[PDB]
Amino acid sequence: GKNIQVVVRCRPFNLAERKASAHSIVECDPVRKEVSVRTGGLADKSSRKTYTFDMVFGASTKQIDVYRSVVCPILDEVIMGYNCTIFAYGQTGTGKTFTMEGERSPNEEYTWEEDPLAGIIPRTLHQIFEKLTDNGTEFSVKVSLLEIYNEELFDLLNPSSDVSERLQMFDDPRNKRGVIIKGLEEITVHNKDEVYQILEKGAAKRTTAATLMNAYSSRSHSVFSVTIHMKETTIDGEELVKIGKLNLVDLAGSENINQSLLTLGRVITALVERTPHVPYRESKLTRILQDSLGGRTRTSIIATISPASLNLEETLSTLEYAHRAKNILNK
Ligand SMILES: Nc1ncnc2c1ncn2[C@@H]1O[C@H](COP(=O)(O)OP(=O)(O)O)[C@@H](O)[C@H]1O
Ligand SMILES: CCOC(=O)C1=C(C)NC(=S)N[C@H]1c1cccc(O)c1
Ligand SMILES: [Mg+2]
Repeated sequence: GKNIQVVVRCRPFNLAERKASAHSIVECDPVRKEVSVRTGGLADKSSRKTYTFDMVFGASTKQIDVYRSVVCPILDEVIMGYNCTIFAYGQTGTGKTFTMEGERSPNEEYTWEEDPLAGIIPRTLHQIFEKLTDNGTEFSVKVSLLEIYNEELFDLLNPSSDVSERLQMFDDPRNKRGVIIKGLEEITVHNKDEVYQILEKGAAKRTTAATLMNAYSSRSHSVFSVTIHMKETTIDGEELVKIGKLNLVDLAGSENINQSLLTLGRVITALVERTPHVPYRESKLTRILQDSLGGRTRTSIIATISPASLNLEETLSTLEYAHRAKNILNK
């Protein structure tokens, strides 16, 4: 029906890299949707590997650029009453969290609503209220933040429990491409002015998780879901009741223990090789997101890479992985 769309985003060099006068081994050509990597040698003469994707974003790409080109189109589909998922995949330190969540500009220069460093999640929540409050639509927004570490599930938005309490997952007797996560809390976001504090609470609880679990920020998978219940009444009088859900997934670092990460790779292989048996059941992540992998959910993957020569091997691994994913078909 529809191939999973894959986009690549290369981050810029940081301070420590700039001062060292580092030479980028990555060249991005958005118009041609290609990414080229210097696999050995220098700029005078050398070999390179090139890959074509659905979209390519170089180091000069700002958060708003990513939102306008990839997220906006997807959010519109969600608002039409469909389900969508966006994965962030890549080596630790390449920008998965920066892309999915973003961060705050230093010294309280901007409000969260205007911060140029804000990522996909905050921009999406803000825009949902902007677009639906604008037109004549009755709506409700609910969010949840589920995280997976060592194949255990945690609810990062429940203010009544601590990160030591794991959640139980069961098969949904009703629908077969889904599961039931007992205890997972869904928080109602009444208005745009309740967004930041809800996101902050999740961030604070995540800090306690990092203290209890080793390399939590690198080894955990985060699934932020936003569900929108709408009752739209056209200027003529017809009412259209629809429900849309968007899953924003920040995957564990791909650098080479993580059953969900290993299984995701195996699921993709089975899907692209057209193998009858797809191992969805082998991990919590793939059971939870089964409909996003060869299912009926519109899925996109943002593969993040580094431009530093020090990360050549992992950069190539990420590109090869992302290129293969382009052949997965959903409906
Ligand atoms: N596109 C980008 N533009 C500017 N800085 C970035 C970008 N991507 C990542 N960074 C910076 O690079 C570092 C890597 O961040 P992070 O998002 O945490 O990576 P990851 O989640 O993949 O481990 C951070 O200090 C972040 O601010
Ligand atoms: C305490 C600092 O928090 C953050 O930067 C963010 C949090 C909690 N949660 C998400 S999803 N993204 C970050 C965020 C939220 C709003 C505006 C921004 O520019 C960055
Ligand atoms: Mg991260």
